[PDB]
Amino acid sequence: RFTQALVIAYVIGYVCVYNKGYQDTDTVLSSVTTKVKGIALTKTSELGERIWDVADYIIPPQEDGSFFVLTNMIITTNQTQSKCAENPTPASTCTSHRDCKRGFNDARGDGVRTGRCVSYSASVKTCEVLSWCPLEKIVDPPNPPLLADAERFTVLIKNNIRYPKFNFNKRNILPNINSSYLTHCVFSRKTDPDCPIFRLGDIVGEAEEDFQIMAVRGGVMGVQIRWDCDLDMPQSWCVPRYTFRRLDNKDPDNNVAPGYNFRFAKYYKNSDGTETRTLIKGYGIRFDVMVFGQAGKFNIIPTLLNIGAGLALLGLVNVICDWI
Amino acid sequence: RFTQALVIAYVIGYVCVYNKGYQDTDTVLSSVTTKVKGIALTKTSELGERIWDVADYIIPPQEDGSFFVLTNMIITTNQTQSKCAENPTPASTCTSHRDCKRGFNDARGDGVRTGRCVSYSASVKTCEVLSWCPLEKIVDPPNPPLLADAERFTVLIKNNIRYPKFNFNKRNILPNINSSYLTHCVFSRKTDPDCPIFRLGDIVGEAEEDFQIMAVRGGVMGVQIRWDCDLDMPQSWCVPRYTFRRLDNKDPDNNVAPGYNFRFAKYYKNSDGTETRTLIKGYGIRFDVMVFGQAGKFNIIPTLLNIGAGLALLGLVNVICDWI
Amino acid sequence: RFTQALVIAYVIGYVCVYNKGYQDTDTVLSSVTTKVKGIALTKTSELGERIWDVADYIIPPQEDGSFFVLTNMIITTNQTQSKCAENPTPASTCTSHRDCKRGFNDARGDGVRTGRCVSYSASVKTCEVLSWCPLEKIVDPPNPPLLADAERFTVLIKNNIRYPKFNFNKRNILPNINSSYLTHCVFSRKTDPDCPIFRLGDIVGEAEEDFQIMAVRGGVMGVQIRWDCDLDMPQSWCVPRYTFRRLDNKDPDNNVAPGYNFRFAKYYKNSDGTETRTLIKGYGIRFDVMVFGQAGKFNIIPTLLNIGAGLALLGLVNVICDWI
Ligand SMILES: *[C@@H]1O[C@H](CO)[C@@H](O[C@@H]2O[C@H](CO)[C@@H](O[C@@H]3O[C@H](CO[C@H]4O[C@H](CO)[C@@H](O)[C@H](O)[C@@H]4O)[C@@H](O)[C@H](O[C@H]4O[C@H](CO)[C@@H](O)[C@H](O[C@H]5O[C@H](CO)[C@@H](O)[C@H](O)[C@@H]5O)[C@@H]4O)[C@@H]3O)[C@H](O)[C@H]2NC(C)=O)[C@H](O)[C@H]1NC(C)=O
Ligand SMILES: *[C@@H]1O[C@H](CO)[C@@H](O[C@@H]2O[C@H](CO)[C@@H](O[C@@H]3O[C@H](CO[C@H]4O[C@H](CO)[C@@H](O)[C@H](O)[C@@H]4O)[C@@H](O)[C@H](O[C@H]4O[C@H](CO)[C@@H](O)[C@H](O[C@H]5O[C@H](CO)[C@@H](O)[C@H](O)[C@@H]5O)[C@@H]4O)[C@@H]3O)[C@H](O)[C@H]2NC(C)=O)[C@H](O)[C@H]1NC(C)=O
Ligand SMILES: *[C@@H]1O[C@H](CO)[C@@H](O[C@@H]2O[C@H](CO)[C@@H](O[C@@H]3O[C@H](CO[C@H]4O[C@H](CO)[C@@H](O)[C@H](O)[C@@H]4O)[C@@H](O)[C@H](O[C@H]4O[C@H](CO)[C@@H](O)[C@H](O[C@H]5O[C@H](CO)[C@@H](O)[C@H](O)[C@@H]5O)[C@@H]4O)[C@@H]3O)[C@H](O)[C@H]2NC(C)=O)[C@H](O)[C@H]1NC(C)=O
Ligand SMILES: Nc1ccn([C@@H]2O[C@H](COP(=O)(O)OP(=O)(O)OP(=O)(O)O)[C@@H](O)[C@H]2O)c(=O)n1
Ligand SMILES: Nc1ccn([C@@H]2O[C@H](COP(=O)(O)OP(=O)(O)OP(=O)(O)O)[C@@H](O)[C@H]2O)c(=O)n1
Ligand SMILES: Nc1ccn([C@@H]2O[C@H](COP(=O)(O)OP(=O)(O)OP(=O)(O)O)[C@@H](O)[C@H]2O)c(=O)n1
Ligand SMILES: *[C@@H]1O[C@H](CO)[C@@H](O)[C@H](O)[C@H]1NC(C)=O
Ligand SMILES: *[C@@H]1O[C@H](CO)[C@@H](O)[C@H](O)[C@H]1NC(C)=O
Ligand SMILES: *[C@@H]1O[C@H](CO)[C@@H](O)[C@H](O)[C@H]1NC(C)=O
Repeated sequence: RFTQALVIAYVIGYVCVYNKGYQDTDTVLSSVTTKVKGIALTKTSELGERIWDVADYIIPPQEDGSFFVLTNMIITTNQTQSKCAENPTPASTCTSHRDCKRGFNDARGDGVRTGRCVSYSASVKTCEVLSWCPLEKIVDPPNPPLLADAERFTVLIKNNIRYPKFNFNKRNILPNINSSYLTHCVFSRKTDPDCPIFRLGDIVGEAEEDFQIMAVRGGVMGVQIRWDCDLDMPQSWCVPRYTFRRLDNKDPDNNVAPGYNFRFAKYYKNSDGTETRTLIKGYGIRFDVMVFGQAGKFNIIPTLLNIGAGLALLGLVNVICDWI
Repeated sequence: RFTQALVIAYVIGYVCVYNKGYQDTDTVLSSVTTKVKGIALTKTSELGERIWDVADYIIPPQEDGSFFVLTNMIITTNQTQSKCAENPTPASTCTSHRDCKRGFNDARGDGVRTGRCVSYSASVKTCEVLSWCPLEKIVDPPNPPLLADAERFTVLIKNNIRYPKFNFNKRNILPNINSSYLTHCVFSRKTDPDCPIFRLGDIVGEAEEDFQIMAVRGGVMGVQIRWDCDLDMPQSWCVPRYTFRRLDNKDPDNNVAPGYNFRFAKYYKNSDGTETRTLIKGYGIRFDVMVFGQAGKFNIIPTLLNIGAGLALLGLVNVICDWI
Repeated sequence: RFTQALVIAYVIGYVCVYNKGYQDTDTVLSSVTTKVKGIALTKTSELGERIWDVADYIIPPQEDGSFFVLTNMIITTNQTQSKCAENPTPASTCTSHRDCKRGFNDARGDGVRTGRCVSYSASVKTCEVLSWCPLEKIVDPPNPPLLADAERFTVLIKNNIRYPKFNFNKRNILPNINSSYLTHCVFSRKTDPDCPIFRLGDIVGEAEEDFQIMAVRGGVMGVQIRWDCDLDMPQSWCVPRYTFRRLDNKDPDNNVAPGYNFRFAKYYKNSDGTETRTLIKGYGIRFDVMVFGQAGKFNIIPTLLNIGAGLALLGLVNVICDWI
């Protein structure tokens, strides 16, 4: 009786009202494109004073729902295919030419051995390798990071979503928005929530991380765009909701393999027409854009069905009162 | 009685026959690779007459189940790290050197201020910035699009699918197909449905869009490959089905942030051995290849189970006739 | 009675114990980054002796949960925008200048026709096209593959997973691992299962494929990282499990469109400051990193619920004994 009343207020309140069992349900199809904007300034020894724009710091220039911003670098310039001393390690160091077998090439060595034992320094000797030479120096990445200015960059996240079942199509560039707004706006929770242009700093900040620490060794940042919509409500809700979360760094007590980095090169022909190359070991933050969402709308079918499934339990309450 | 007959013809006709409840069900594992083929010809002022092949128009040259074809460009050549006037805006324009604070660098400005107010034109003056100079001119992208010839390009979409539960493996390159066929064929609904090489024009066309309009500002095109298979039927069905849909452009009344474009650069060392750079703001169509599918096959287990679940409702019909 | 005992030992043994119906269930959120390491050596006619490092063989240098390693190439150097004979085909060959309509450009031709019929050889004549010239020669890719040394490369697969429902975060770089270990280790089943650095050779090998065959025409390799965890057990299990599978090559009887390859270019300005280009048709193996997993943990709610659903069937056994 109070059991009846409980499970009857349950198959209406819980499952019909609260769990939206009067609704058909579809899940989102999404597409995103991104654009980063900004300049960073570096002074190092020696490129002189250097500026990095979007075509300098986004590697590759286009990905599907992901973007990588360069933050720190170690740059080795004027490399050519030639011979040089390996960088000194237990594995590399040597006393005589005998220590170095010609042709020996192991995954963690600087190249293919000549092999000759040659001076790496005044003090140390090392196997001579055929490689892109000079080798990249062995150093920690700059702190503060070279590309620190990246914190002030902005990224337009453009997102088209569709809900096939409902013939529903929307963009995260909302109808109350227009071109001029995008000429100025930068997303803020308080004053500009509808601006789909985010300061990178703000993204990692809102995830409770510090851009200028992260930009040293790099990392991975998630951007979740959630479109959860009641289409029984007007089409004016069904707006996306952004949340930001740092994706790497699972056991932060660890100094083991921190951050994100990769090597890439730029190639040139010099005077003689022999390839010379610039190698960059870049650190940066990969930004993963992930889109989710579910749209309900009223249909009688799952309502009836859910009610039918509801009475089956609601009566079996009073049935199991006796049936034990 | 007619209620019985109705819900009994239901647990056979609806759920056992029509809804394939006699079947185990697995979902597809897929892998795709793509290849674009074609040349486009441009004449502009002034590169001279120029040809663009696959290595020119596909950025980057390889992605996982996505490919981007360049369609329109704005090209700024001979850039060097140097000083120049910002492009004139409310934000950039100035009267005195005082208007420009040295070092000021905002995300939407052309570079880092010197700062000096310098002539942009006869009429206007603008903050001098340290940047890649000259700056990209401010213009609309060419209509007709530079790379219009891209409409005639072809793309081989190669797709390997597998169904783990059924030990089932197939390719969208069908057994009735062979090498010569691929030497000539281009996919058509009527004469060549089994040719997995598609004219780009035909893809966007079949989605009811116009290539030569889209190629102006760019866009995103979906290609859905659906493998839905009854493996009780011979392995000769279980063929993929292609449908094409334009992914961006949710509220087409909008002039706000239309299409798809990105900036990318090519780098050179000049005589003096100082980096000079070509910058392209490219527009194009990203093609997203999306693969789905479900394979059923006969198993007794879910058949029995579904029947058992069927009688429970079929009898409870006659039970709720009285039980109200 | 033995029916009762059977279906009661079933709703405990099968569904409560074996199917873990006492458990809440969440599925994995994952992020991966990768790093390839190694040098390959080539001798060909004629680049001289050549070394390929990570920045040479990984195209593009960064992808999201995928990496492509170059294995074989066909390299055409010193290309310029200029006129040359098309490569001889039924489509290309000709007798008179009339055979070649100026401006004719079809997707499978080498360029835009001048059109002039010009000597391709002593024996054959072919339409002159405006193209990047000389054209890439028509040949099979080298066997053995140029980049065979790639078999010995290593790849660090770094994987961060999270389970939102359980506030659970882990990395595939396990707590019992540290920096030095990564300085030396290479994953083996027997001696080094916890080393997340894999020899490429071993990956394709363990999938029962032969690296030096695959590296000729290229291919697609899957790497599945499965995190399936009982969090009722200590956090010390909940380790990932790696399995490797070749993704392409569905109907291996086929010589039709085998492997994986793409064209890409490197651009240079020569003396005169006219663009010259190197074109590579590269073959290689794309490595797809795919992460899955499910975590259960004890909650009373689905336990009670499952038991309630269990008695409904357990009694209806004895009910349908009579009710037929
Ligand atoms: C293009 O799209 C834009 C974004 O949707 C539009 O901007 C929006 O425009 C409306 C008005 O056009 C803004 O409305 C607000 O109204 C409040 C009260 O206004 C009242 O003032 C009158 C005085 O004469 C009075 O008679 C009436 O009562 C009238 O209604 C204002 O107080 C309010 O100002 C502030 O409001 C928010 C703070 O809570 C904040 O969102 C606003 O931020 C905006 O301005 C600052 C700079 O001024 C920037 O930092 C932001 O980037 C942003 O532009 C502001 O601080 C405001 O006037 C509404 O705020 C505004 N939305 C935003 C966020 O801009 C444009 O109208 C569209 N343009 C065209 C051509 O249609
Ligand atoms: C490699 O793989 C290819 C694709 O599967 C194969 O091509 C297929 O080959 C068969 C025959 O080998 C084609 O069969 C069709 O048969 C019809 C009737 O043929 C009859 O003709 C005889 C006359 O002597 C008669 O005795 C018999 O009755 C015999 O059966 C033909 O009418 C038909 O022609 C048209 O059929 C379709 C139109 O509805 C259309 O698909 C065809 O398109 C093809 O041809 C045009 C150019 O001619 C191209 O635009 C297309 O690209 C395509 O090649 C054609 O218009 C046809 O002969 C079957 O059509 C064909 N499939 C396709 C699509 O090519 C090759 O046989 C394989 N090669 C090898 C070495 O095995
Ligand atoms: C950083 O992280 C590393 C990986 O977790 C750690 O390495 C691990 O360290 C422990 C010991 O520190 C290794 O433990 C094993 O213990 C066995 C028995 O040891 C016994 O020997 C004593 C003799 O005085 C005796 O008193 C005690 O009974 C003592 O317990 C050893 O037999 C065993 O050797 C072999 O064990 C495995 C074979 O079944 C195999 O995994 C090992 O491989 C390792 O060594 C070879 C080269 O020697 C390499 O090819 C591998 O790459 C690997 O390094 C070995 O063959 C071993 O000592 C445990 O094996 C080891 N794990 C691995 C895989 O290295 C480091 O300790 C951490 N470093 C720091 C600073 O903490
Ligand atoms: N294929 C690979 C990739 C990584 N490493 C090693 O794995 C450890 C951590 O990876 P990572 O953080 O990426 O190394 P880095 O600090 O960037 O150093 P390295 O320049 O050697 O990659 C390093 O000792 C690195 O040398 C390796 O030996 N084999
Ligand atoms: N990080 C970004 C990216 C975009 N934009 C602005 O967002 C608007 C629309 O984006 P998009 O269509 O990509 O701009 P474009 O027409 O290509 O112009 P722009 O060259 O400035 O990117 C433009 O006013 C653009 O300048 C911005 O201010 N901040
Ligand atoms: N857009 C495309 C892509 C592929 N092909 C043709 O499809 C067949 C097989 O594809 P693939 O294995 O990638 O060709 P390749 O052997 O690499 O030859 P090609 O250099 O012509 O691409 C070849 O005859 C290729 O020329 C084509 O005509 N149109
Ligand atoms: C480039 O390398 C050469 C030797 O290969 C060396 O002499 C010189 O330092 C480098 N040139 C420049 C531009 O510094
Ligand atoms: C490149 O820039 C210089 C000045 O930096 C200018 O004199 C010239 O127009 C450019 N050279 C070419 C190739 O046009
Ligand atoms: C580059 O091409 C020119 C003609 O365009 C040719 O003379 C020469 O073989 C090439 N130069 C080199 C570096 O071999």
